[PDB]
Amino acid sequence: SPPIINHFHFSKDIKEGERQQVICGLKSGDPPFTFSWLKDGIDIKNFPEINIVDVPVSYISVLVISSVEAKHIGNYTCIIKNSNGMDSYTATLMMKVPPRWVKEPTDVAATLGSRLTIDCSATGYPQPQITWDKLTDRSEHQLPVGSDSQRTLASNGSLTFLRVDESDKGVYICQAYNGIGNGLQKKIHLTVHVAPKVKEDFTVITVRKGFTAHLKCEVFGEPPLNIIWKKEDKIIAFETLQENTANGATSDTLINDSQQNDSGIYTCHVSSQFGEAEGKIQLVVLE
Amino acid sequence: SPPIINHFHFSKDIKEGERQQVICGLKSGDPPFTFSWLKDGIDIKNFPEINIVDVPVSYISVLVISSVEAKHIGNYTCIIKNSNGMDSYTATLMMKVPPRWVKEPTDVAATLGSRLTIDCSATGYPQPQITWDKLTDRSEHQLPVGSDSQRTLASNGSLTFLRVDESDKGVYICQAYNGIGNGLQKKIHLTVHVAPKVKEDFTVITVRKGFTAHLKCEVFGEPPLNIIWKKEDKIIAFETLQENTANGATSDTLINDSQQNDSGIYTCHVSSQFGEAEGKIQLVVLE
Repeated sequence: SPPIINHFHFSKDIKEGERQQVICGLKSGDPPFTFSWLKDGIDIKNFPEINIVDVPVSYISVLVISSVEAKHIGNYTCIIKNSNGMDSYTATLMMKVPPRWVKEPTDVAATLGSRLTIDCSATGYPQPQITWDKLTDRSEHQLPVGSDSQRTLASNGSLTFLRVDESDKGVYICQAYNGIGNGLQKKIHLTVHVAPKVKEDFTVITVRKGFTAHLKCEVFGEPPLNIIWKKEDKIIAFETLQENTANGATSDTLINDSQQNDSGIYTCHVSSQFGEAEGKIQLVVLE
Repeated sequence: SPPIINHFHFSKDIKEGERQQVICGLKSGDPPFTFSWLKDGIDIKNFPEINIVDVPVSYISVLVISSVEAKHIGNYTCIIKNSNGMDSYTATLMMKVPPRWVKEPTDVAATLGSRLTIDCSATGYPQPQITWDKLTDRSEHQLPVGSDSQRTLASNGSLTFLRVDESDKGVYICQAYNGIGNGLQKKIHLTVHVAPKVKEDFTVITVRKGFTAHLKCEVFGEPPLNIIWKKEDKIIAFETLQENTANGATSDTLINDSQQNDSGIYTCHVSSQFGEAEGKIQLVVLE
C-alpha cells in the first residue's frame, strides 16, 4: 500500500531563540520507505544549520532547528516514498515580531536656516513602515508630512528639512507599524531657535599709548553664550568682563598699558548650541 | 571669580544596555553656584528617564542614564553660573551598532511567470543600507541589480520580480552596510522551475454499463506531484494508480461496475510546490 503521512505542525507563537522540531511519521503503508525533506522547493541538505534526525526502524524522520532565525520562515515539506507510491505534507514556519525602537525621536531645537535631520528608526518582522504626521494646532489634527519641496523622508524614516523655517514649529509624530500589534508612536515637540550674531562685524578702536584701552562686543542670541577673545589666533587670558542680557550678552574687555606690538587686530568669537559667530575688533596705538 | 569647568566625557564603546554617568565639577570659581543641564539645546527636565544627581556642597552635579537607548545620542551640556560669570562644557554621547540580519536571504526556487519577492533585512545604527548584486557567470563579476522594468527593490531591501524569467537564474548577493564594521553579505542561488500542467484539459471517456472504466491523467512537472481525483467536489477514495516519470507522472485510475448516477464529470487535480493544475475528465455510460 502507498504511504500515508501524519500531519505535523510548527509551534504557534515562535520567537527567535526557540528550537523547533517536527516529526514526519506514517499512518499506514508497507515498507521499505525513503524519507526526504524540502524547504520551499529547495532540498534540506542546502541549509546545514538545519539537520534532520531519521530513525527508519520506527518509520519516522524528524527535522530540527536549534535556533529559529527569521530566514527559517516558509514551508517545509516531508515526502515519504515506497514501491507503491508517495505521500507528502507541508507545514509552515511562521514568526511575527512587533516593532521596537532603534532610534526613538525626541524633542528637537533647530537652527533657523540650517538643514535639520530628525531620525526615527524601528525594527521587527516584517520591517516596520515609518510615517510622520505633524499636529496642526488649528484643530490638533494629524496630517502626514511627506517629502515636500524643502522636506524629505529618507529610506529609514529620517525626516530632513532643507532650510528650517518658523513654518516648521510645533509637535510632530512618527509612527512605526508592520501589521503586528498596534505598532509604535512617538510625539515630539519641535522648537525653532536663531543662530547667534555679533552686532558689529568689525569696529576700529584707536587710543594713545599707555591707556586703559576699552574693547566692546555685545552679541545677539539665546542663552547661554560663551565668548572668547583672541589675537592672531591666540587666546586672551588682560581683564575681561562678560555681562549677560535677555537677547544675548555684551563683553566689555580692557587692556591696561598699550604697546605697539599689541597694535593689530583682535577677534571676539562667540559659541553656542545654535551656532557660532566672530567679530574682528582692530586696535591702533597712536603716539 | 567666574566658574571654570572640569571637562567630562562619556564612555568610548557604548552599548544599549549600559549605564552612563558624567560629572560636572569645578576647577575654580567663587560660590554660590547654580548647575544646569542641556541635551542638544533642550533642557534635561524634558527627558525624565534621565535624572541628575546634584550635591552643591561639593560643587558638582552628575547626569545619569540608567540604560542608553540610541535616542540618548547627542551633545550634553552642563552650565555652571555664579555672580561673576558662567562656564559651560558639552560632551557627546556616541554609539555604534554594526549590522545584524533580521531576514537573511537564502537559496530560492521560483516559478516561471510568477511574481517573486526575495527579502533581505538587517538592523543596526545607523540603519543599514541593503544592496543587491547579481553574479554574472560571464566572468563571475558583481553588477548591482536595481529597480529595472520587471524588477523592484522595496523600502527595506526586498527584491521583487514581476514576471520570473530564465533570465533571472544564477547566484545573487545582498549586502547590508551602515559604516560600522565591514557589514554583512549573503550569497544565494536562484533556480527557476516550471509550474505543473495537466497534459489535456478535458477528455471524454465513454463506455457501456458495468465495465472496468479506465481513467487517464498524466501531468507534466518536477517531482514531487500529488494527484487527487474528485467528482462534484468530493474526493475519490474505487482504485487509483499513480506511476511517476521524469517530466512528471501519470495517474491511471479505474472504476469497476458503472452506474448512471456515477455518469457526470470528474476532476484530476494535481498540487505541487510550484503550482497546481486541474483536468476535468467526463464520463457517460451508454446502455
